[PDB]
Amino acid sequence: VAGGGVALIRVASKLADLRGQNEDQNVGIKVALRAMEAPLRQIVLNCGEEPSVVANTVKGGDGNYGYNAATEEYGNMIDMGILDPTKVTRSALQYAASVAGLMITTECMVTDL
Amino acid sequence: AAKDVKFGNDARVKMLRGVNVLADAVKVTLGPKGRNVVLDKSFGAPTITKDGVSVAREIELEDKFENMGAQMVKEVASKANDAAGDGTTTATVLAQAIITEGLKAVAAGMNPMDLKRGIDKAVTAAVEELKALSVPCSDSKAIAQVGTISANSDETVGKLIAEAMDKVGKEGVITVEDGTGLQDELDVVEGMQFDRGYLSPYFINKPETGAVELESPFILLADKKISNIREMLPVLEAVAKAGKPLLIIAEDVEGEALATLVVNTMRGIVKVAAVKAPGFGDRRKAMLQDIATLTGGTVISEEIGMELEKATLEDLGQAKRVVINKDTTTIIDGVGEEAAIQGRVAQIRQQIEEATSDYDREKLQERVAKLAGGVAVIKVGAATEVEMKEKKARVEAALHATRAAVEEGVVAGGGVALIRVASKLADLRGQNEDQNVGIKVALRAMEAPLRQIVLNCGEEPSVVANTVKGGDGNYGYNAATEEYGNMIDMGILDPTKVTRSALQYAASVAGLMITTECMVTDL
Amino acid sequence: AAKDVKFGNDARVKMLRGVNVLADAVKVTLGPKGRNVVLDKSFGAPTITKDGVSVAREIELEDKFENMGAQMVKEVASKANDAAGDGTTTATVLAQAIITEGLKAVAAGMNPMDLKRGIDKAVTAAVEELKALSVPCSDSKAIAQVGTISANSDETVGKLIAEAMDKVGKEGVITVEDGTGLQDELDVVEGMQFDRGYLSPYFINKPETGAVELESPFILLADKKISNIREMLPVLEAVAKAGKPLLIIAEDVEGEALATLVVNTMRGIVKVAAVKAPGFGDRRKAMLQDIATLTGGTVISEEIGMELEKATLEDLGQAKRVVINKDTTTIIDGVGEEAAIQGRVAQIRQQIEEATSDYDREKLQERVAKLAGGVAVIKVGAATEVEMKEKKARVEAALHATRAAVEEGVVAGGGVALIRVASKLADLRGQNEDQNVGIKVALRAMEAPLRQIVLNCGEEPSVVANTVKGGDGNYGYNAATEEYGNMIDMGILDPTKVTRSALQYAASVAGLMITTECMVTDL
Repeated sequence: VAGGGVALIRVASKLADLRGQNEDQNVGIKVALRAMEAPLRQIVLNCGEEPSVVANTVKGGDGNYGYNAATEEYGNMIDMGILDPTKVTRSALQYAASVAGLMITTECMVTDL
Repeated sequence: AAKDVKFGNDARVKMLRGVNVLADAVKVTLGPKGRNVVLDKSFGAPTITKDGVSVAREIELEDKFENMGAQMVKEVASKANDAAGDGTTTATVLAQAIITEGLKAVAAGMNPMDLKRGIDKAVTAAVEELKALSVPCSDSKAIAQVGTISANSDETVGKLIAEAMDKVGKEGVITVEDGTGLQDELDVVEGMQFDRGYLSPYFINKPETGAVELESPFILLADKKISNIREMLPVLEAVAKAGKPLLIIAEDVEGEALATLVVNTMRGIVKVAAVKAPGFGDRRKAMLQDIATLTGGTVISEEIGMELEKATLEDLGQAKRVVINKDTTTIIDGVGEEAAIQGRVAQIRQQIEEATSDYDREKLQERVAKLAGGVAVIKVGAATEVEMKEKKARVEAALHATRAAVEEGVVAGGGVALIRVASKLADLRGQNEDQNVGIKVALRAMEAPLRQIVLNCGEEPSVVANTVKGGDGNYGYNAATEEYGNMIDMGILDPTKVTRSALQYAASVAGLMITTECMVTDL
Repeated sequence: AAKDVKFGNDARVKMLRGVNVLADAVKVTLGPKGRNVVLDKSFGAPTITKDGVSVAREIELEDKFENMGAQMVKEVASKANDAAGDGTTTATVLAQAIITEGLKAVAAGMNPMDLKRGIDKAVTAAVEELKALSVPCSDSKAIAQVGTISANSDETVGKLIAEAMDKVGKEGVITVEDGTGLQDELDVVEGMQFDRGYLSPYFINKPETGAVELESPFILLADKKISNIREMLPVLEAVAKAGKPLLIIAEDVEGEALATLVVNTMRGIVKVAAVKAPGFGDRRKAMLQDIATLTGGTVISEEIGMELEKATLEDLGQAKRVVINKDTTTIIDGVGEEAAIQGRVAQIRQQIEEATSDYDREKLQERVAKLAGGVAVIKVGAATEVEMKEKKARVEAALHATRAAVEEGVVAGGGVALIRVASKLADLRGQNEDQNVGIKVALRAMEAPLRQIVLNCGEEPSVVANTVKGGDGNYGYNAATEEYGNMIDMGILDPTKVTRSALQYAASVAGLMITTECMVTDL
């Protein structure tokens, strides 16, 4: 899939109408879709560029349109050879959501004095 | 003590800390969504305010060095408000910005003198750019538009200003007074104004604005230098008997016995203010005459053998009111003799006709302009004393904003003009790389005001700044409505003079501070 | 200075702590089952009280920041009592509630400005709701019912109020004095009242109520601004010779020499009080005339060449008694000339007939109303001096409660009206989510008073509140009898004006405090 974090951004945009059983579930859905932009934003931030501007521009186009952080030029991620195995992207997302889900609910904590 | 002395980076971190406290306290009030600041008072309940100038006035730090940093920025930034009637908080925000990044570069090993040359260059060009971006404000339509904008969109205040300015000239002297009822009043009166402020700041009267008002004062004109009270006591006694305040216009009042007593002693018994006579040399004498005839009083000159010891009340002139400030004295209603005043104006008018040089003619007509010009008095009327007092404040504010506007124009407000001119100067360079980072330091600092304003809005300042910069002309962000658009059309603007003064003064201290290697203070 | 400066959440926790001390101390006294509070006195034995206003007056904290928080809420909440004659403790309880939850949201990252907008909206709608829930109190039957209710169900007090109001109008000036025996007395007397309080709080006389009473004082009318004692000494001497106190009604008294001596010096030698002349502009002069004729004295105007230096006793007016407070002066029995007073009233009556505008007519008749209106004096009689003094207090209280009632109606007391209007506003929303939590913050805060009241009853506040909210109309909980029912029928009500003022002022400080980013105080 397109690298540079664009695959997850395209996926997130396709899920804009996804809803759950209640408002709290809807917030959870939004939390996840928002986190899906984080990878592209951090890549840009590490470049010394502005995350929101680049994110906004990538979301503006579609398909394999993305930001090439090496050359700091927009273009077709596939044509520029910036690809990620679908397997690593999928795994990164599932393990992140898995541990995040666990953490979320902590009623009480117990530890050694 | 014995002193404590600091050098280089040590003195650097100290000043930066003192500046950050001052700037951080003051800048919270910036913008339409500015936050409040609570200033404790021993006098009673704390004061909740959004007036950045009031906050700054209260800032004093414990550490002697840090306090020096804060007092430096406070002194220069205050000059902006004095000059353009506004600009102090923006000056502080900019100063903090230039100083923060300047010192970082200095600490990175860059040459302080170069960095300052760069900062200075960027400011020179930027001021040129602001001048270009400015929109003139001359016609009465414009004058009124600016006036109402300043009076929070009050069509009546704009009208008042425009009317007063039309009836007395755009550069004429206009005062604002309490109304006698519901209707506003405007009347040109026999008066004058000269660039001479109070000799002692301790002369400040009820007007919290840093001025002094004197109702029906006795004007004392003496071209002598009064250093001792002895030869003036008789006059003071007579004035005291009249219960009326006194205005002393002398060559100069020395703080030996006169200014000493006049201040330290007259803290309630009498109301006495002192100012220097206008001009110097022979002109000083001539002008005093103009003032004398205008107020109907006579000047005491040792040349003629005049003795202040014998100065009776009839020698003293009088005016309905007199307002003195940091660097100006305005005689609002001289009790002079109409014909006498007209006689002098004519006498000087003749002198101008028989002048033998440009310099003579110029100064001669500047004098007739003062006498023959008069003062336009605005009387703010309203339905209730509260409304009247509130509107009056608005008129005073709008009047200053407008005068500044007629002088140098108007520019996109909301911190947009500064971020605009900065986006243009992206290719500016200097004699060398240090000078270059100096230039960049200033340019980035020019974005501080808008970013602060957007910060108080709970919005992302780097996003709005990025957007405003990408635009062109007077296109900016309206923090009031929180929408982008044409700042001028949206009626969001500042007199080009305040934005200019703010930037220049801010760069001034920032430069001095960046090129300071040693600080000395008591232990 | 050297100052101590705090920003954001640091200043937040500080103010919250100062507010919690003040509110928790004062709120223990809330409701029929309110607890006592012991206030130490160096003067002797401690005072045991349930008067929340007295407790608040004693609250000062050691920490400069926390004390700022407490003094802020105290200042605003006190305005409620001043405005509606009650509401201070409720104002404090509400303020604490809004501030507590508001700051939590702020600390949670919500936008302070939005939160305040939300709070402000809920209060606007809520006040509308209270206005709707209100029951008018105009007919003498109603006036008496409210009066007795306020006088702890004393039919006689209600009668007195209703009688006085009927004999002088519902918005007429009514005073309460000691009786001459067993029977109550009521007599309208030549008098007047204007909205002008004492210039210096240090003028407070024996009346612990924060007022000043002057028996047979000499009224001094001068439209000049008296800043120095010099030109007034002769008068003061003459007044002193008379042994009678003095009331100075001038344009304004400046704290240079006059107000300085009048207070700092006259701490026992004489009884002098000073207040500003009513109105401004030309009206200020006219009104002074009314007061002059009313008291039989003459006004000293520089315009006419009047000199205070020559102001003899015959120029001074006189009245049987004068009562001045924070923002009002009441001339109880002017020694004026009946015919003269009638002459003026007629003269002004004529002016009204020949008025050329609504504004002129309005103000003109406001003046005749004052002169032709008079003062209704209630003389509280009883069997014993103790009873007389106790009943008198009740009459004074009931009088204020009733006046507030005629002005804006009455609503379910016991903290039920606020919890009522709140239950209605459950669907209210704003421009955004922050604004929404702002709205919720206010609505939840509206339950604080009732919950406190029920807390002091040893009952479960969340159960009672839940029940009262589930009901409708004036259905609530009677904490006296500890049973539910119709508050109005149970005679448990508050003037809609106090509930309104309490909520508005409470939301005012809560808003300011929630949008405060920096606090400055001396180290």
